[PDB]
Amino acid sequence: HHMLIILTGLPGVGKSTFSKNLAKILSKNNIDVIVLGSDLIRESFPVWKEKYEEFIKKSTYRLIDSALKNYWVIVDDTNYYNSMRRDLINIAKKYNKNYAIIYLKASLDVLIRRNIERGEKIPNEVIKKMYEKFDEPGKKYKWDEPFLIIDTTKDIDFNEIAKKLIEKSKEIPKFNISDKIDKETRKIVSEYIKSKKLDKDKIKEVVELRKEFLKKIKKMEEVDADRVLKEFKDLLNSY
Amino acid sequence: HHHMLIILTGLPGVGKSTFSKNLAKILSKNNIDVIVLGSDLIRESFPVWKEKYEEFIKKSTYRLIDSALKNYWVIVDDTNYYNSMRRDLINIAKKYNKNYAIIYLKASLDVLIRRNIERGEKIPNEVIKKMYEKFDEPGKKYKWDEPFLIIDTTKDIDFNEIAKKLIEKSKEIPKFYVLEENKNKNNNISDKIDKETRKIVSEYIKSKKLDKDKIKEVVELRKEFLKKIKKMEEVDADRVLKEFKDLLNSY
RNA sequence: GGCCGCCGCCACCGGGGUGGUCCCCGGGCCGGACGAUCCGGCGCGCCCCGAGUGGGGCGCGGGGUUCAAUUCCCCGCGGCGGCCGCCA
RNA sequence: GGCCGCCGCCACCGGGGUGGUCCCCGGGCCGGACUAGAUCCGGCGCGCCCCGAGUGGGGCGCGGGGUUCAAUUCCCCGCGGCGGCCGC
Ligand SMILES: Nc1ncnc2c1ncn2[C@@H]1O[C@H](COP(=O)(O)OP(=O)(O)NP(=O)(O)O)[C@@H](O)[C@H]1O
Ligand SMILES: Nc1ncnc2c1ncn2[C@@H]1O[C@H](COP(=O)(O)OP(=O)(O)NP(=O)(O)O)[C@@H](O)[C@H]1O
Ligand SMILES: [Mg+2]
Ligand SMILES: [Mg+2]
Repeated sequence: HHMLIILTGLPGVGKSTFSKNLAKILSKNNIDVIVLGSDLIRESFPVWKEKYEEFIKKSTYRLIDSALKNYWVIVDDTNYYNSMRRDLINIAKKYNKNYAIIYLKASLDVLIRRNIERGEKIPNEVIKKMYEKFDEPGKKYKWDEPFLIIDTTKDIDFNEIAKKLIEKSKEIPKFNISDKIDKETRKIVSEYIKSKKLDKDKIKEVVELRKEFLKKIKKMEEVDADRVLKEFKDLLNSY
Repeated sequence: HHHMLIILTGLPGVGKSTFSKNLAKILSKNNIDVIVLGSDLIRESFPVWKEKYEEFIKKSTYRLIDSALKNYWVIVDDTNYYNSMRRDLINIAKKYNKNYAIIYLKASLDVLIRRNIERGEKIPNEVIKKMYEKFDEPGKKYKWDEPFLIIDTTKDIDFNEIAKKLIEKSKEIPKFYVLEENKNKNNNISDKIDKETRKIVSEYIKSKKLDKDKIKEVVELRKEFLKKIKKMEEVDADRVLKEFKDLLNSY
């Protein structure tokens, strides 16, 4: 069967590169897989503007959503907030597909390094900040626990990852009358105990009086709430 | 004014993507919200190509353009080899009553092969030659397919001029749904007088076997009569038609 | 490219009407008498008279019905919508 | 990361309800009835104590404290399990 693979990690950690390589190995193992991320649409605009984010976010989600109907989808996005990963998981749940969160990690050193090597189009200060605010996968919710944690400073074994993911895709993602009688007879008993201030010994009789009464009732086939309750009220009035 | 759909068309390696980015940049400096979209966005998200992904690719790409045109100028960076493809892109713009301009980019087979080689010949040169050979320039069969601009991408391109021309055109009223404006009509009484005076004129022409000359006077006699009547406020159909019959009788 | 539905082929543009040589409503422009207003008009082609660069005549894809076709009928070309085919 | 919360601590398991000494629902298992069946009847955990020392019977308790005539329920603390919204 097929699944939703959710990457998470800071800008420059290697999400996009890891995505392409993962997809390529999967393709060799005979799987139809597509790589999606908010960046596809975000970079389609010639400049950045806060006001495009809504459309960017909505459109990326529609593509992911429509793609998971027929293909494995690798979501290549920073996904720094747990609520963002929750949102992606809701798509998998909706289609009853399995999902795996893959957390790519790297020291802040490497991150700043790589960011400089890219023209620091994202200011290093913002990178530092994001590293601090990042939501550690699984620290808050079991559903957020990373299927794998990848160290992008060391070599990566895609065949092994593929193998594990393929196995995971084969798992099963699972994700009147009577009570009325009990409820109400309980109310009546409390009403009665109040109106007569019975003693410790006489209340116990009333309790037992109700147990015996209820037990007898669950024996008869035809039972009408209102009529049974009336029978109970008068049983107490003459006891 | 408002926003429009810019449709690019031209063979692989002609420079569509490069032209797209530059045009999008200039438009942006000119205060326009524009996005660049093409089937490649989705096609290259797959690690391999398979003909069965194409339906999805097409469905996905059109949905994006469609939803984006509600809010932004859309530049479509796709080969758009066939007119029916450009037609489908126009129907999106008609769906939202937005202007559109087909921009046709060309270059000699000479440059296309060279550039195709410099790209590792992912597309066999043979295919490039053939595509180039069978390609029908836009506008050769349909008027709605006539390019707004034809750009030689081997020559210098002036993006400010183009941007300028594009902005002007966005400020025009599309000839899409000006075909449903069923109004500016006269009240039933007026139209009833037009219709009836027309039949009376015909009845009269018959009863007196007029010649081409004498008929023209009757026609002008009707024109002058209706003109005068639409100047009065209170008009009774039956009364007016009698006045017209008599006007003809003492002619 | 094929099938079906519908519309255009009256001529500044849009819409509408119509067996009257077109007409109506809104928009545009030109001319004229008087500058608003009012009155006349508007494309293309062929011919003719004129001699000055104007006036007039015939025509508007083909054919039919008819005194008369923009209108009705058959065919041709084109538009729009629907459905199929095409789509390195 | 912030704010908040749900579930269990009634006792085969899971879900639900409930100030009445617990109950309802689904599943499971044990014993009996049953010319493999199904249905019907009875029942189910841990701890300490007692008669018997019989694969038997009875008693009391169910993390601690509080409100109570009565707590599975409600408040507070404890242990174990899990989530929501928002941070965009
Ligand atoms: N596994 C790796 N080891 C070392 N360098 C890497 C590795 N993966 C990627 N890089 C380099 O790190 C830089 C950024 O890689 P990239 O995959 O674009 O990160 P990203 O997380 O997708 N970035 P962003 O899209 O901005 O969040 C480039 O120089 C990559 O070549
Ligand atoms: N105006 C230009 N002058 C010189 N080279 C150009 C020009 N435009 C594009 N190129 C180059 O031609 C090659 C392809 O350009 P590109 O804009 O990607 O063409 P394309 O039509 O988008 N190709 P494709 O996506 O395969 O249909 C690259 O080397 C471009 O830099
Ligand atoms: Mg990336
Ligand atoms: Mg391109």
